[PDB]
Amino acid sequence: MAKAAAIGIDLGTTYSCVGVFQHGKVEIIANDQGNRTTPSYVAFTDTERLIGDAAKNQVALNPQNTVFDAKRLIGRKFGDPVVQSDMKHWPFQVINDGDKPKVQVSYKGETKAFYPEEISSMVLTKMKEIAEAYLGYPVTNAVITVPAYFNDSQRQATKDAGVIAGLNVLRIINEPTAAAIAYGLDRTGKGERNVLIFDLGGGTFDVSILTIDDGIFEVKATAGDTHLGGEDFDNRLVNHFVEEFKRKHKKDISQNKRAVRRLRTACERAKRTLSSSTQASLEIDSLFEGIDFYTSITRARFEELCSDLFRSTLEPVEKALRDAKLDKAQIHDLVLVGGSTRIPKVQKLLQDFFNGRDLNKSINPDEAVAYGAAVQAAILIKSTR
Ligand SMILES: Nc1ncnc2c1nc(Cl)n2[C@@H]1O[C@H](CO)[C@@H](O)[C@H]1O
Repeated sequence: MAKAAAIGIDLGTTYSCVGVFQHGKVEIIANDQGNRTTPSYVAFTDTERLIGDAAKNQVALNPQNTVFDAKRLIGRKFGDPVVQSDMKHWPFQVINDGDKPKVQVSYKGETKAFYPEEISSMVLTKMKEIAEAYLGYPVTNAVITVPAYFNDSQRQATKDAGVIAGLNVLRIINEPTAAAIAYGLDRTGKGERNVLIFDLGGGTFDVSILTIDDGIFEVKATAGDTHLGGEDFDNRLVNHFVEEFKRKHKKDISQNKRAVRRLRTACERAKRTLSSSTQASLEIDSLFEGIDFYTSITRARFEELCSDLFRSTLEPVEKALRDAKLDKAQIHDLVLVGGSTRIPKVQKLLQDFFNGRDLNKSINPDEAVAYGAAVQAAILIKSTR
């Protein structure tokens, strides 16, 4: 029953996703708000601890006690140049506990400090409770995914987050391996198969080249930009609308934190509409000084605004091909991962770079990793009996 059940968890930098393989199919489990993905946010308030959508919804009112990006800190030393560089951009406090970073917050009126694995364990506990509410019984066995470039220290701290959360971690698998499992690319029989995973998320870009030889996976190359994602395209829309507001009303809104945040959430929503429509509308009542902001943007203008950012995604693809020592024609499959790969211009640029080749994109790109993890978790739990 519960002991024969296993879930797959995509523990992402900005969003997390949980799936279960039962009765021959994968089910991506919706949270209590009906969303198939949950923000990787933990808010500490005067009365409670919030996780997910509720934590993300109050980030404006409580920025110092809302933790996110814990995945950027997990398994790292305080002195690491990555940690020191990132700390300058977070509104929450990061402290040094014996060369290990801790996040310091105010919770129920008291100062508390948490290790990144403790923060990630709270997100994992939420994912476990989402699966438990869907199944009707507690599930404890899980497959958790990590980026392919995570070292042994980062993988061990992720397994520890899983232990703190009450999960029996069956295996820590690479995100591009889970994505290739989702598409059944390890079941093509005999012969080495070269797979390229194009992973464009909310805050990170990853390119992975895998070789699948008789079910055995091998990472040939990893390339990317740890500071490129969907939130950069949103900010390009924000800057455009701030300048458009200035041309129509002769008023600068950039300093008004509430006006910029409302504009940012609306731009994110409009960016998603531009993936299936050639135009999107912004309807913001009383944006600044009682002025309504009712405008529209074409997909063409959006593509112009992000043009340099979209084109920059092909340099790590070229870099991963050279590191892997493979030419384009040697890649058998192209897999899309991350919500931002839904952007039509991104798909067109990648397809043209691979000489008009078809892309694997039938599985919701923000769900493909949890999908494959859920498949692996089902196989692993069956072999355990
Ligand atoms: N339809 C979409 N068109 C464009 N971007 C999208 C879309 N859906 C999501 Cl999610 N994202 C973005 O993907 C990230 C999460 O994986 C977020 O940046 C989200 O906006």
